Amino acid sequence: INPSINVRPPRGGPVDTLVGAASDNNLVYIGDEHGKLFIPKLITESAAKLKNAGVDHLAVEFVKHSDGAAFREALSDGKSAVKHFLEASWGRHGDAWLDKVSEALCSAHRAGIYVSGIDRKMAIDQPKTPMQKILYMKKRLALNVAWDAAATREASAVCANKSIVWGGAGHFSNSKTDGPKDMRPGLVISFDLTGRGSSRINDADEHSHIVIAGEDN
Ligand SMILES: [Cl-]
Ligand SMILES: [Cl-]
Ligand SMILES: [Cl-]
Ligand SMILES: [Cl-]
Ligand SMILES: [K+]
Repeated sequence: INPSINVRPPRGGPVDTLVGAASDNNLVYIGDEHGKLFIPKLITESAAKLKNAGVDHLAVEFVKHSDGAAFREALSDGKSAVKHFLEASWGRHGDAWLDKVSEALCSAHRAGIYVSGIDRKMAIDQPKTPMQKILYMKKRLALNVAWDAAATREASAVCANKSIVWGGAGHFSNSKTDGPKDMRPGLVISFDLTGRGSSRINDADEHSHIVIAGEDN
């Protein structure tokens, strides 16, 4: 694997593992499972420690890069403003989850982390047939190159030491060797919400480097 991706065996707890992964890498990808409360809660609890570890930038799928100005206004108005701003595109995945996502963005912001958007508009119909489901995901993954360009631009705009990119885990598959396709090499995190396993290095597949054990809703 790319020597810039440093894979350290998880340091116990969920917070300790995430901070340790950011401490060991200039770029970490958090593979989101939309609707799962554990992931945004984890980021909220890690915000201050991540900042201290050198994380100055958090680039998120939930905001379109083109809406940066409007989002920064919401981020200052507070959690309630961020939720209303994200609802149009992201409320579909649950009120509680959208609330926790908003809390995580706010907690990162007030911890001194620059929060910016990576997403780009792209309309696709709901997939019903087997082939539509496949084409839909392939089309979505075509945005990786643009997600990466937006995350790069905004990291540089604030001279970030380390950055985290937070987006749908499907975009970070087959990332073991060189990180996500059409994106910069980085440590990719996935989540095991079965409550069985523990945080670990991923050996089942090459869709992430480490798996953080969490709780399902
Ligand atoms: Cl844009
Ligand atoms: Cl608040
Ligand atoms: Cl089609
Ligand atoms: Cl997706
Ligand atoms: K890559």
